[PDB]
Amino acid sequence: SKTAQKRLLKELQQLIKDSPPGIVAGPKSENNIFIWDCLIQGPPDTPYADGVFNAKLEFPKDYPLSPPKLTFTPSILHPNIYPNGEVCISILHSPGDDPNMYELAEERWSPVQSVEKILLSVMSMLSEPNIESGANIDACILWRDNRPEFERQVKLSILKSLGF
Repeated sequence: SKTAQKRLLKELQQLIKDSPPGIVAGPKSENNIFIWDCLIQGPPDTPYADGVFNAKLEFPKDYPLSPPKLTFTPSILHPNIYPNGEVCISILHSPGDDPNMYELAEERWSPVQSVEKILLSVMSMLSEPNIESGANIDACILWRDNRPEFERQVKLSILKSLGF
């Protein structure tokens, strides 16, 4: 918990100076560093391009051993996002039982991963859904089968949210 704090401080300090394009994240209080707020803008050529989404990132006491919990406050339409708003991707997961297999490397969560690696994963996620870690059934069979409707659907909500 005190080790997790020394850790979160560097990543935070590092992010603020070399902040990834289209993303701003950080805590509200100088003391509660275990809860961050995010503002992720949809990447360029994705049906999200125009939208801007709010997300909450919650870190456990044993960070970086255990991953944080990313959750888009107002849940959006995506096969890798549960209806409650919780983001499900392999980077936010434990290696498993036999972490030595050639796969894991990049994909699973381990102390070699940064929060930036996560935000970066979230970005390509909005561009490239990973059906292996599908968290929303409908969003999955919609994106898979009738994609034009999916992109139509996702773009309607972005419009609506703009006070339209």
